[PDB]
Amino acid sequence: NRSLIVTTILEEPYVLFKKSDKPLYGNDRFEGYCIDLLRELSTILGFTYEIRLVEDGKYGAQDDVNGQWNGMVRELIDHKADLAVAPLAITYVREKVIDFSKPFMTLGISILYRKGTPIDSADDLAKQTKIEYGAVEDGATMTFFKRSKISTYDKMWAFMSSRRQSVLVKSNEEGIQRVLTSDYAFLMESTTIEFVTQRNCNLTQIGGLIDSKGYGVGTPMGSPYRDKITIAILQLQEEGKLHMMKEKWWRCP
Amino acid sequence: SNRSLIVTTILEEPYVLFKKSDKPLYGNDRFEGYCIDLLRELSTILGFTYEIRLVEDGKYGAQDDVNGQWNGMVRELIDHKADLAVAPLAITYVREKVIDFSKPFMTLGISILYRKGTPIDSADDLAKQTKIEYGAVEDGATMTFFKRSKISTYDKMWAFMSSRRQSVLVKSNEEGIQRVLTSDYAFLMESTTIEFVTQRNCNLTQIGGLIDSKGYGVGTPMGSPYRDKITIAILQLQEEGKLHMMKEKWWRC
Ligand SMILES: N[C@@H](CCC(=O)O)C(=O)O
Ligand SMILES: N[C@@H](CCC(=O)O)C(=O)O
Ligand SMILES: [Cl-]
Ligand SMILES: [Cl-]
Ligand SMILES: [Cl-]
Ligand code: NA
Ligand code: NA
Repeated sequence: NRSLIVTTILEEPYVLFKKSDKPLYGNDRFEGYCIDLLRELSTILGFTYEIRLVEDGKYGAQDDVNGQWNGMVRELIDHKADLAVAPLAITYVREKVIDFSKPFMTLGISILYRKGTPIDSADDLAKQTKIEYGAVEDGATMTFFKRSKISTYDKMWAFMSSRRQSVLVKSNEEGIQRVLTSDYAFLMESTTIEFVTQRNCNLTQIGGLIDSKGYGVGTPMGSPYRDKITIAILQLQEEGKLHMMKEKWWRCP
Repeated sequence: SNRSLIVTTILEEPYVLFKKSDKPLYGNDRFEGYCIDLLRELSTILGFTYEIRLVEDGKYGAQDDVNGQWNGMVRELIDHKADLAVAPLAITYVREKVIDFSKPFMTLGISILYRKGTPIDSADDLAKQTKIEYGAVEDGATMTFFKRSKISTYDKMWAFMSSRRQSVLVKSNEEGIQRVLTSDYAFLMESTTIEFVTQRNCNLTQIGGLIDSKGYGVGTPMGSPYRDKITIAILQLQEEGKLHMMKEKWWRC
């Protein structure tokens, strides 16, 4: 009978606080693609839930000196949440410590920048320093760069790391703002870029996808919900409901 | 020494092919392709040996309406006649209920292969007419998608395909391509395979976009301990750029 605890994070258009003059409470506070997803999962699998924003405001990465995780990943490891329903990338290092459903969305890292310039790829950024570039701190993009042995991406990480106090940000919204107000390119997931460039006609994706990954629902390692949620996602996909949800939340001359 | 794993697969270019050789080849040495390269990488990461066997009935796998029984590679896993299926095997709702899959090594969707020079632009345009026949591989995921779909366009299409099945359902993608080339016929084909085919025959084209979204995964019997191990190995390979390199090698008008 117990309601599942669902950790999440604010990220447009996946999870947002509803706009209202009327003060809102509990789950009624939230809306977005991942909220619609959670509701559909709850009806298919027959559970109730309580949404809680991850307290540290992080997606999750491992501390390279003490070995501890943070963010939603740590919430799951510690059994403080039953599910993480968010744009949470399924990654090699995370799958070793938590479980994930199969993906509800597929994406890759790409670049958000202003229009009208000769920059066309990550290699173009890597070879210069006048245009600064960075990523969300303690997320999957940062971790990809931090771990990569690929020359272009390892050069980019050395720059990000050197300039971390300025170029690593706490949210995608902070990264967008840096693009809009300084000479800065943001390494951003492509699904989110698609949302942002439809609303900011002076911004564009630069190049293609650097990698390929999916977003999945996170569970603690060994949870029986993991496979059940995979099957429900696959149902939702085939019925057309994921595509409908994407259209709803994603909607220039 | 540990028992070698029996790996079921199916001939499908450029995933799995017999090598061209004037010299007679034996055993695993007979085969090449994207999935063969994937299998080799998995074997070194996970430390197993293996024996490749072509699925005996020549099918991917679907469930019989009357007797409830599966066929193809899905059935070989259900019956423990193979340890793994390493092939372009779509992860689907109905299959995940009876076998296990790794997370995807490639993402794709159903689309349409047809000859160039047509006003037909979508599945809707095909469904509304009958002069141009259309169909799919018998007993695979595309056929099953149409047979199960409650979406109007696709249910209309399935009624036509089912009526005409002895003529429009084929036993391989190869046979579907030949029907496109030798009659007034459009083939419902997975997008990654369309990409391969249209790069080598400049008379053919994709029509419309993707009708759905799915992944290819390594199949295992339900409950297999290899499932999650192979997911982790695939995520490592992705991270490192090796899946991308393999796709470029095998897909390189
Ligand atoms: N979605 C990412 C955060 C954003 C990013 O890293 O670009 C994650 O799951 O960590
Ligand atoms: N790859 C498909 C077969 C081809 C198709 O159905 O289009 C399967 O896993 O069934
Ligand atoms: Cl580049
Ligand atoms: Cl899985
Ligand atoms: Cl054309
Ligand atoms: Na895991
Ligand atoms: Na399964």
